[PDB]
Amino acid sequence: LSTSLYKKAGFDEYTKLLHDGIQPVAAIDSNFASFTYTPRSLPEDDTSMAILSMLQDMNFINNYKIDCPTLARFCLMVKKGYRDPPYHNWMHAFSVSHFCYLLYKNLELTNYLEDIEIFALFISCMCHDLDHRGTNNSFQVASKSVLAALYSSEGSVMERHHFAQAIAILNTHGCNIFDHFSRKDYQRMLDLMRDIILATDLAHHLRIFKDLQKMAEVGYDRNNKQHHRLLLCLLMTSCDLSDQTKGWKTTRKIAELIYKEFFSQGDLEKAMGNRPMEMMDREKAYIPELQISFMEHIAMPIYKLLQDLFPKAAELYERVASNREHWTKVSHKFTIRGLPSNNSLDFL
Amino acid sequence: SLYKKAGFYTKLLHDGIQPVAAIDSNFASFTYTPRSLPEDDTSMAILSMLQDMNFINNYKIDCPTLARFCLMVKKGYRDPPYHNWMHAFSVSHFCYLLYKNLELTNYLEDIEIFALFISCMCHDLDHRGTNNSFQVASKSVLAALYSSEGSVMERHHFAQAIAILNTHGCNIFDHFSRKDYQRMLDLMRDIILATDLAHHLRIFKDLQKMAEVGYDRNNKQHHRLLLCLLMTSCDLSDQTKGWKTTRKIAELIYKEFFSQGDLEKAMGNRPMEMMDREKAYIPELQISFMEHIAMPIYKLLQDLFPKAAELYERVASNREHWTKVSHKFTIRGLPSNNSLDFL
Ligand SMILES: C[C@@H](c1ccc(C(F)(F)F)cc1)n1nc(CO)c2c(=O)[nH]c(=O)[nH]c21
Ligand SMILES: C[C@@H](c1ccc(C(F)(F)F)cc1)n1nc(CO)c2c(=O)[nH]c(=O)[nH]c21
Ligand SMILES: [Mg+2]
Ligand SMILES: [Mg+2]
Ligand SMILES: [Zn+2]
Ligand SMILES: [Zn+2]
Repeated sequence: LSTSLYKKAGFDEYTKLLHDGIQPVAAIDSNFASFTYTPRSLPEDDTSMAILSMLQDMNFINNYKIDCPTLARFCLMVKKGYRDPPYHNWMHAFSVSHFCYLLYKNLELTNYLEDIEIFALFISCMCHDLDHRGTNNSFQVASKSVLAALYSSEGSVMERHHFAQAIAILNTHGCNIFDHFSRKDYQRMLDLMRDIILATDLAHHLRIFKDLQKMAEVGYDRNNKQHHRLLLCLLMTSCDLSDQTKGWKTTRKIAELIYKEFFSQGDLEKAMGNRPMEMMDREKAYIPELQISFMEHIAMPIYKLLQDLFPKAAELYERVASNREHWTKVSHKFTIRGLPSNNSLDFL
Repeated sequence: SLYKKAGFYTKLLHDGIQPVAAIDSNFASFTYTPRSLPEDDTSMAILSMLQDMNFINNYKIDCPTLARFCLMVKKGYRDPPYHNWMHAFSVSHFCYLLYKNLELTNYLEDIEIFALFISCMCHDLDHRGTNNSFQVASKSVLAALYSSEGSVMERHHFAQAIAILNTHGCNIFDHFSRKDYQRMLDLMRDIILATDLAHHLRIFKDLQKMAEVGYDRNNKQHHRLLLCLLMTSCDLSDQTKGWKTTRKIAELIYKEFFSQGDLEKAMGNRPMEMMDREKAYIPELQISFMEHIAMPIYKLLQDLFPKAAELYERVASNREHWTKVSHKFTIRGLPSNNSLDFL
């Protein structure tokens, strides 16, 4: 059960981060603003600077007169706010935030959303899985956790906690990046962060799914407030599952990370005398079939809606579909349940 | 189903703050019926209650701003039979009664009691005389804005309260520190959202556990749960009054509910039985509502506060009165004149 222990580095580098100023994105990588960039390739120590670089390149620092030392401290607090499970760690939040930046650069989001909405989307991406324990919402309820005691009646247990952790960082002395905003705009930011983070609960996505389809059918209306809110939910889910839009090496490695995390939850449930979900049981789970189901029923419909709303997003949908075909190829040359004994899918 | 908004002061500035005994010698008693106060005297009574609980002095509230805030809240209610200003006023009066009769200061922080009172005033702002299910069914702008997150009307009531605070010269918390201003908004959000019966149903077991284990003032969750319980006890406080009050409030509630059912039928949808004047049997519905909803809230209050026993006994007595009078109420819906005086 030791593989279920995921530590926090601190409790709920700064001058060093701003010593040479904020780096222009092209200096980080000429491919930084491309859908072919793999943000998980960036060294972890360079991710805080890349966050500042993206906020600078999207002109949020200048447009909102964000204090750079406060932003640097906020970025470091958010990074330190993640534990170290195989998948739900800072590198996942960083990669999700990078995808938000890619949508801004490639889909020209400023023609669909308000500046404040795009800013909130990016901050929400950074914060959206804060303090994740490597377990799902059902586990919180089963383990009778403090998080389930605080939030289980309302659903979205972990997501309500991620939002609460994001707010606690803003409330930390020297970390409130938007404390200069008007009362109306500060409230708008908090409401946006709450809605966007809560949109990462798959149960929420499934409830609003028919409304997202209706919006894609009738066409996006930039004057429709509900369309802005539905679009932010869609974009957030697309950032959260963006590893599926990268190359085969990325989808293969992320299956390794997802199933190492899920199987550790399954082992922990068995230790507690409970029968875990099939996808979390290393003795029952058949990864290629589970991956094909996730891709066909959860990921591909999100990128299909994205393509329906933004023709320039067609390449993302095509890549997700291509990765699904690669998993179908794998299913005719993968004869094991769970992960291999060495916990590696490198042989694929 | 048409209920209007009156819009989009000197009398209050001159004599808005009165000693509560001058309003009525029984003003601070559980046997006072706040609906007996003339509507034109309610804003003065709100200021008088805030003065009597010493919030005006303790929080350095600007009295002209407070008078403007009270007037804005009063104009913020429409005129359906039940969900109007007199309901908000009577709910606010009950909060004042809990402060005066129970030892609230021994359970909650002054800021939380203050937020409870202001939330009582605002908790049904701009109510349309329809429930949350109706907002979704009618595909309203409120449902478009809030249905995906839950508690459509309650999120709207809180948004309306915030809009009043943001109105020129009505911000009663203007001088508060940034941290305290935010605490007030968070408390108002949590307390107003606690008025959705769906929320109460979801947290009942946790309220049932806090009372079983015993109230812990050092437990932040116990403060949150207690505020939810207190807010629902204020919302249903008409049930703690005399039989005449319970009977009149049934006339108001069902005239409003039946108007929603008539509207649903006009839209080609079948309303729930309780909103259908052709199906609803008021005594049976009220006995069920008192057994499942009202009585357990006051029983929890009695378990946490011994002085609250009379509240539960009155609710139980009113439920027994519905059973005894059911033999004389031989019809579904309401009589042609919408009155229950015949009982
Ligand atoms: C954590 C989960 C997940 C998060 C978030 C949402 C949404 F859409 F609701 F935001 C859905 C699902 N998740 N993330 C991945 C990474 O590709 C995978 C995966 O490969 N297989 C899964 O069974 N679940 C996965
Ligand atoms: C509006 C509704 C109601 C509001 C609020 C809450 C709570 F508890 F959640 F706050 C519960 C229920 N309500 N109010 C009354 C008046 O005493 C009655 C009634 O007598 N019969 C009903 O069926 N519903 C009634
Ligand atoms: Mg998450
Ligand atoms: Mg209400
Ligand atoms: Zn995530
Ligand atoms: Zn009410």
